[PDB]
Amino acid sequence: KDAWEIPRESLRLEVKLGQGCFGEVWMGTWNGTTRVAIKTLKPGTMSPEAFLQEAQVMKKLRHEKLVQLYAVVSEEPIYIVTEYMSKGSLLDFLKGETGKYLRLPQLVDMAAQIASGMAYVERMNYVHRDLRAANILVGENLVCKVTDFGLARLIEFPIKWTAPEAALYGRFTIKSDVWSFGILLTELTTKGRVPYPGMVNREVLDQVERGYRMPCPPECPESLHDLMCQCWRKEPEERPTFEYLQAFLEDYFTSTEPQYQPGENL
Ligand SMILES: COc1cc(Nc2c(C#N)cnc3cc(OCCCN4CCN(C)CC4)c(OC)cc23)c(Cl)cc1Cl
Repeated sequence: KDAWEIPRESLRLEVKLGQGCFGEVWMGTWNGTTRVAIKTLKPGTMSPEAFLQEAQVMKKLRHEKLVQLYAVVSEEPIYIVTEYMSKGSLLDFLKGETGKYLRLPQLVDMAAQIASGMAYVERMNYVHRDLRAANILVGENLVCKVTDFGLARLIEFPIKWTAPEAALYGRFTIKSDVWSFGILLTELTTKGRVPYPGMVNREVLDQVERGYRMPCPPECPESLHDLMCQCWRKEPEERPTFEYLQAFLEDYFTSTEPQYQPGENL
């Protein structure tokens, strides 16, 4: 036990949110004062370690653009508590009612916060391993955060989002992370479409390894799709840092596309 543990009776579960073969996720209150999100366990389903060693990683990380780990409880019902992100994943947010109103500036800006959260991950010497719209959460005012560190390791699998070297040879790096980021940019520019439309896993891996790359999304600026291609370089070390990515996105409409004019969708 560490100073991350709270009583169960501190809490209270209310409205369900998702289910799983891991447990489930609720809106809660904390000590009567704090809307939280609680992630329960189905007591025998996962290890004690397994369900939580994702959140040892969440103790050693702390950034505005990552989701805030609040507390843990470690006898079943076993829980982990976090800040409540009001709009759920970015995937849903992008497919939902509001998605179609989003244009480049809100999208580039969301990519920015994310890049920023990862750029911190980057300098904390870590890799996330499952980066994609659906592991990003949204709050109000278009605030995006990275979460789902359930595979996040210190540097001593969904292939569409995964880097080649990482899928074939288990070579995960912050640079493999950059690869996903680049796919995530295409989610953001398509308003949530699945990568490699009409292609199946083995088709992706085969074509990706042949050097195919997703082409420019409709209405997306070539400068934006170039950045993506930089992220998908066959050579991970030649792939840009997230700190490069963070600043390039933040300064996007001034330094790169000062002449951006809104279109039908973007
Ligand atoms: C607590 O522990 C963990 C929780 C999570 N997942 C979440 C975190 C976190 N973190 C924070 N906030 C969340 C809010 C959610 O729902 C919001 C309501 C959805 N709607 C959108 C549409 N409109 C119209 C109604 C509202 C949600 O379920 C979709 C999951 C959340 C992860 Cl991934 C890992 C750990 Cl360890």
